[PDB]
Amino acid sequence: EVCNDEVDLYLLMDGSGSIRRHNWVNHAVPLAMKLIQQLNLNDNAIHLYASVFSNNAREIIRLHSDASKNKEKALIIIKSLLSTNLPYGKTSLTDALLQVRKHLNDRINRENANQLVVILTDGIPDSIQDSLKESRKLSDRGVKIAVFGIGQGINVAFNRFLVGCHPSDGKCNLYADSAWENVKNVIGPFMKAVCVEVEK
Repeated sequence: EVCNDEVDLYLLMDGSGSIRRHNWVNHAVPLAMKLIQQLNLNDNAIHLYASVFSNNAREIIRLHSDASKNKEKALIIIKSLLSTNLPYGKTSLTDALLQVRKHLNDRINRENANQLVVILTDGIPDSIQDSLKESRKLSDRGVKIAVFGIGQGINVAFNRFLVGCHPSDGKCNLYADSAWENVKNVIGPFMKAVCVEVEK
């Protein structure tokens, strides 16, 4: 499919109280599933890491595990989110980003694979400063960061600043946003744009 390269992909998904339960069930979780359908998870291709951030970041798919490089097993884990009490709590994007940085510091990532973080969010993180501090630390290590905004509660400027684009003007391939009802129609072209840019 799309996104067929050697990439360690870290999927950070918002599961905070800012999301209505209806949107979590009908849109957020199916979106995460459709995003993964756009990936070729395999031994020599994409390796998936996934977490959901609320008050803290919960790791649901370990990097380099079986579900990490198997799409079938990954969808099962993502689908199992519906059996939890999510969504709730604050929006700790920082903690999620901190986990990614710890993975790099421990050299868990593949030495020769591109490093990509993909953030699905519907609102602002609790700390603008700390999440921006972590994102720049990552991007200084060659980690590409992509943001997928959802709904009317997002901050467009912040999302684009987190990516590394101008907060307002110019085209930004590593950023896209969408209304809740339209998320599954946008994620495809978004991932396709993200892929091409990472390969550069």
